[PDB]
Amino acid sequence: SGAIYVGNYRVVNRHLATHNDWANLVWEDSSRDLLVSSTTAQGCDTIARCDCQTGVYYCSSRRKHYPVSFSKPSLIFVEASEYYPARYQSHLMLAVGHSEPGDCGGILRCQHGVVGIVSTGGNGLVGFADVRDLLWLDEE
Ligand SMILES: Cn1nc(C(=O)NCc2c[nH]cn2)c2ccccc21
Ligand SMILES: [Zn+2]
Repeated sequence: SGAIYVGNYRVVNRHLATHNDWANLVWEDSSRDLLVSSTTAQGCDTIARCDCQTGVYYCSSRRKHYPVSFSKPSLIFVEASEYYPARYQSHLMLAVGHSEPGDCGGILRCQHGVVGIVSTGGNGLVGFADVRDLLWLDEE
């Protein structure tokens, strides 16, 4: 579980979005596993606006924060899961590290701020959904 709170926006994995998130939908993309809903209260996270490939992510199945190197956002084939069939996932970055299904929502961050959230995993790799291209997240 896990979310990003920026301005009047809440960023979650689309597969973990609640009834409330759907009733207050701003934007969603199934191919990216991302959903953004509106909030009453203002959030304090800052989104990074950079091309960084080094950072740290949170892993709840180990209660630990891990430093990792990751690939740039890309269109990647992903095996079937409990939430999606086997398909190409877009705007996805990969790193070598531990992850389990319940780790989804854990934040990946760099020196500039939030880079993205845990979305895929398996065979000793962890996949993160990028949010650095969504410029509108800190606008309006
Ligand atoms: C971190 N992690 N997440 C999942 C998962 O089920 N994500 C849902 C999802 C998103 N896109 C396609 N399927 C997983 C499974 C096995 C091991 C690690 C894992
Ligand atoms: Zn950065």
